Amino acid sequence: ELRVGLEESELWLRFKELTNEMIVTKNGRRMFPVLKVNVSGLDPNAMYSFLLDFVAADNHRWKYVNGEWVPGGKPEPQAPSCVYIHPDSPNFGAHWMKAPVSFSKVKLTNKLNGGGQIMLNSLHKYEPRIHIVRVGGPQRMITSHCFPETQFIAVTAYQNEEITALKIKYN
Ligand SMILES: CC(C)N1CCN(C(=O)c2cccs2)CC1
Repeated sequence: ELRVGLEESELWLRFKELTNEMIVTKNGRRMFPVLKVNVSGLDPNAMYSFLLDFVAADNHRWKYVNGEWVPGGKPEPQAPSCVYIHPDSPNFGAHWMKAPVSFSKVKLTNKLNGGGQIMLNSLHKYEPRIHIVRVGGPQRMITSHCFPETQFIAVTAYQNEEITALKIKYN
């Protein structure tokens, strides 16, 4: 059985219990913490690409009001985010299972941009998601996994100083 697990969930849960925020810039900002995934149960000899996208967790705009995050009243449909290909893709099952798959080079932006960067809506809440795509073989297959622990609101600057402090303490 293909098992997908979150590396350093202890640290993510510190961020989650304060409401995590991720900076987005015109040029794109790398994530901290970085999404690292533990993968077992692949065919060491089969070929796979690892894909990362961000699901809008709800249809609302959020705002930091009197030291607390609160959803707007006026939901709108949120089109799904573009997908980021892990730069080691495509690769053998063995490659992916020998160490945590680290999405350290993904950059989050608020502007439609050349390429690489993933555009998110500022003040929307996001749930990171990966797709493991078996490629090259005859039988294409996809396995998807969500990481609730890694939820965040996309912000152009930190609102909760407790988050600012955690980001620095653990970088
Ligand atoms: C030209 C460049 C953008 N390539 C597109 C395909 N790609 C993959 O690893 C994928 C395979 C199956 C689904 S995605 C990365 C390399």
